Amino acid sequence: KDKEFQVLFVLTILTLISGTIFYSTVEGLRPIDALYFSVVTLTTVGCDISPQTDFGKIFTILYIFIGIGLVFGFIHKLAVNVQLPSILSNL
Amino acid sequence: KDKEFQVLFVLTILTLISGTIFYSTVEGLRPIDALYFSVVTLTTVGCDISPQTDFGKIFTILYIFIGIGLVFGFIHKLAVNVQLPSILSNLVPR
Amino acid sequence: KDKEFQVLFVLTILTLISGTIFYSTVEGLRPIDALYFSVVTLTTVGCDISPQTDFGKIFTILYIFIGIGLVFGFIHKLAVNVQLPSILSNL
Amino acid sequence: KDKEFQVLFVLTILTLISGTIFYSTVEGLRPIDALYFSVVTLTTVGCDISPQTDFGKIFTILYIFIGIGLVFGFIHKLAVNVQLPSILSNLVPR
Ligand SMILES: [Cl-]
Ligand SMILES: [Cl-]
Ligand SMILES: [Cl-]
Ligand SMILES: [Cl-]
Ligand SMILES: [K+]
Ligand SMILES: [K+]
Ligand SMILES: [K+]
Ligand SMILES: [K+]
Repeated sequence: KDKEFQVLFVLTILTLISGTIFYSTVEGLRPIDALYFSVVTLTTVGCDISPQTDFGKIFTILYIFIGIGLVFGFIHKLAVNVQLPSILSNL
Repeated sequence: KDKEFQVLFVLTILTLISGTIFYSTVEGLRPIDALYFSVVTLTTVGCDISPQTDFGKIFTILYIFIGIGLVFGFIHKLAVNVQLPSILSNLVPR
Repeated sequence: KDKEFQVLFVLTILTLISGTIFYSTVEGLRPIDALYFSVVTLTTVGCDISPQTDFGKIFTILYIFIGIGLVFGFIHKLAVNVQLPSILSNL
Repeated sequence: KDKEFQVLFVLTILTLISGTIFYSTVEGLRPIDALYFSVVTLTTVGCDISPQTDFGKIFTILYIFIGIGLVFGFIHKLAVNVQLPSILSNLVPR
C-alpha cells in the first residue's frame, strides 16, 4: 500500500483520538458522541450542538485549523482508492 | 463518454440509496427525510438533526469519510463535463 | 472587469433569487430568511432549520447539485479580486 | 517568506476580529462566542445558532462570500507552507 495514504490515515486517526479524548473529558460527552462531534467538525458537516466551555470553544477553533487540511487530504486519497477498482473494471 | 464520470455517477446513486435505506430503517426517518439527510450530510451542508442511535452515529462517521469523496468527485465532474460546456454554449450569440 | 467574473456573479445572483422566491413562497419564509437559507445551503455552512414540505426537500436536494459548483467558483474568483490589491501593495 | 501567505494571514486575522466585534455588538454574543461563530461560519462547519436580527443575517451573507475565500485560501497556504514541510521533516529518520 501507498505510504502517502498510510501516513494520512495515521495522522487522521491520531487527530480523531485527540478530539475524542478532549470532548469526552472536557465537554462531558460519551466517547461515541465525542468522536462524532470531532468527525463532523473536521469534515465541516457540523451538528446540532456546540462546546459549552470556553476551553472547549478555544480548543475547537484550533482543532479546526490544525485538522481540516489533513482530513480533506485523507478523504481525497481514500476516494481514489475506493473508486479505482470500479474504474479499472469499467476500463 | 467519460467513464470516470459514469463510475462516479453510479457510485453516488448507490451511496444515496444506501443512506436512504439505512436512515429510514435504523433512525426511523421517512424515506424522503432519509434521502435529504444523506444528501446534506455528504455535501457537508449538514442538518438540523443528528443520528439518535449509536449504530446511526458509527455508520454516519464511515458514510461521511467514504461518501464525501465520491459525491464531491461527482460534483466536480458534473461541473466540468456538463454544466460548464452548457454555460459556454448558452453564451454564444446566434 | 473580467467577463468570467461578471458571468459567475450573474449566475450566482440568479440562483439566489430563484431560491429566495422558492423558499419564501413554498416554505413560508420571510424574504431575508429565504435568502439566508439559500446562501448557507449553497455555501454548505448550513443552519438550524430544514424545509418542512416534501416539495421543499426535493427542491433543496436539486438546488444543491445545481448550485454548489457555481457558488464556489464565484467565491474563488471573488477572493482573487478582493485579495489582489493587498498582494500588489505588499509586492 | 511567502508574501501571499502573509497577506492571507493578516486578512484572515482582520476578518475574524471584524466578526467578533460584529456579532458581540449586533447579536449580543460574548466575545468568545462571537469569535467561535465567526470561525465555524467561515470554515463552513456551521453552528447550532443563527443570527436573530436582520442586520445580522445580511452581514452574515456578505461575510460568508468574502470570508470563505480568504479563510480557505489561508488554510491552503498553511497546509502547503507550514504543515506539509513540518510533517515531511518529522518523518526523516535521524
Ligand atoms: Cl460511547
Ligand atoms: Cl417518503
Ligand atoms: Cl424580509
Ligand atoms: Cl468572552
Ligand atoms: K451545519
Ligand atoms: K460545510
Ligand atoms: K455545515
Ligand atoms: K447545524
